[PDB]
Amino acid sequence: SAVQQKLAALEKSSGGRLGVALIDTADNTQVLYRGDERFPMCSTSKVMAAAAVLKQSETQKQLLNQPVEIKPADLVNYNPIAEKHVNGTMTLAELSAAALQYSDNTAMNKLIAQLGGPGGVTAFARAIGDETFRLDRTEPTLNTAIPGDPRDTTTPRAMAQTLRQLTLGHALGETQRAQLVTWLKGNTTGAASIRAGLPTSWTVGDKTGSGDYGTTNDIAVIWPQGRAPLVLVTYFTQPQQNAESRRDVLASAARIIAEGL
Repeated sequence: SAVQQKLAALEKSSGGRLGVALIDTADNTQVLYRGDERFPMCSTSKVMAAAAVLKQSETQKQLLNQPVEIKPADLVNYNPIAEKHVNGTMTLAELSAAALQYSDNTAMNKLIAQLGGPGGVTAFARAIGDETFRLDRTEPTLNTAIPGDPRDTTTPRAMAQTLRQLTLGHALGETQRAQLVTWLKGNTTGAASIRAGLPTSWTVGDKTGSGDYGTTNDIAVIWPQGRAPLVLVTYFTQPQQNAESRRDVLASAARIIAEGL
């Protein structure tokens, strides 16, 4: 299609490897570019950890209000919110919000611990039918994004389907789904990524990710005004370990997708 030729040209111009999956929930049509290739998830994995905790809260009704101590030893490389609460507590809801809306890496590690390790995050993916997602490491090493390394990867197709199920489907309870949507809509890190390629009038909930090898990711649910929502995953990684981030590639991919709907 025209869209796949334009995405291929964008990729060629960028020097890296681009993966895109779009689901249009109007007709359940999909647009895929490198849709079944593995990409390092980096912080887009935080969505799965937060959603796993939300699933636990369907049975443990008070779980999100549980205080969790933030100790100095818990801090890792990027902790914008947890830093503000060292030697204090944050609830699991506050940790989930921090992980999602500020990409806080300490918060992610606390979510992983609550789930019993990375295997507990992966288990949740399997339980909702995602056989592709794998979380192997904690923060910050899950962002190494080494070419060929299957650790901490998923595919665009799988992540788009999972994000659809978590936000627009019923993999979570009604209260939990609404909370996840609220959290994604309040993301603060996405302005230069998918959102920048879309009409300003559309409502977006997203989670970005970034890592080594210039890995630059964003996953989004998109609510256009007067039109069924869309799920869009954009993954991008580069051949040089120290490559700079390329959020503009994600914005451009979103813009190409948005032409034609």
